[PDB]
Amino acid sequence: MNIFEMLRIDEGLRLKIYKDTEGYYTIGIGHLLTKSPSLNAAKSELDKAIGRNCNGVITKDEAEKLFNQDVDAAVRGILRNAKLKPVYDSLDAVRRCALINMVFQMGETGVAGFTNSLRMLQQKRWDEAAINLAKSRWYNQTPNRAKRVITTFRTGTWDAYK
Ligand SMILES: [Cl-]
Ligand SMILES: [Cl-]
Repeated sequence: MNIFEMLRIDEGLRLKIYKDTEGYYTIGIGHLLTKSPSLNAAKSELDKAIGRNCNGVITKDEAEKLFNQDVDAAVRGILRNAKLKPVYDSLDAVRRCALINMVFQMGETGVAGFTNSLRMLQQKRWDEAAINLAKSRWYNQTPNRAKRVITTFRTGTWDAYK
């Protein structure tokens, strides 16, 4: 299993504009378009993004190309963040996937906010971190996806995804 197959399971694929769990305008593999209420402000973002007139609908390829971009962006933002970088560096290969997962979903600023959890992950206190991570809006809103991610950090295996 790898980072792409993991996110594809957590986010799903959709070829038509839709609203995310928070109510935002999204498309493809969890690509957020706009936090704006307007379907028009969404269609326009979408055309800029693809380089064509989409009229709210894209192909598989287009969907995957956006996904490639977003994963890369997520990885580079982690390596550029003074708070994230060190954590990532301290982690093994699986766990590293788990942090990329939170970052793709919640943004760098967001995860950079889990000060305590970050500190415990760095210290390799797995069980403690799993417990602290659950005390968050994140976990309360998307509990099953949170659980999957959290098990990945606790265990270091891909069990929750198999
Ligand atoms: Cl809480
Ligand atoms: Cl969920």
